[PDB]
Amino acid sequence: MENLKHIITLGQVIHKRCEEMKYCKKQCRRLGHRVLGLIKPLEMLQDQGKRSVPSEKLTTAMNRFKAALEEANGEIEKFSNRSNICRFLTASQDKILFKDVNRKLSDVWKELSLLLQVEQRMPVSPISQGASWAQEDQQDADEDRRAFQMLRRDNE
Repeated sequence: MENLKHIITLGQVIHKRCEEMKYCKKQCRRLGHRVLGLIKPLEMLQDQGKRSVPSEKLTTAMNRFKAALEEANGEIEKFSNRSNICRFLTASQDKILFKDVNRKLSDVWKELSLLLQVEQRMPVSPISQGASWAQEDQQDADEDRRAFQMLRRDNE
């Protein structure tokens, strides 16, 4: 459907433009990991034929997801300068670029996968669930923000 297709479009574009980040590699890979694991299932469901009957839950679910991906799109478009990333990073108390934004991706996905497997009966989770993603961003962006500032590893 329309709003769902906007999530899919945002997703593929997000992954694509995110791959310009030579700094914040693991957060670029983690954003890519999530986004691809999100869009591909719902694409294959849209492909086989997604039933035209969006409940209050399904409307809000696709709107929350779209909006979350709209945030992610705006962030990488703003992170088109890696020097700009470092400018906010050296002041950023959290060690995650997409802390807020990608937290929305985590929440709306876990809630999606729930309402899907319960009422739609559709057990879409080619990854885990989406709740454990709090630990994912924690450890991986801890390492990668540290790997931004202390990047001597990829220097001979």
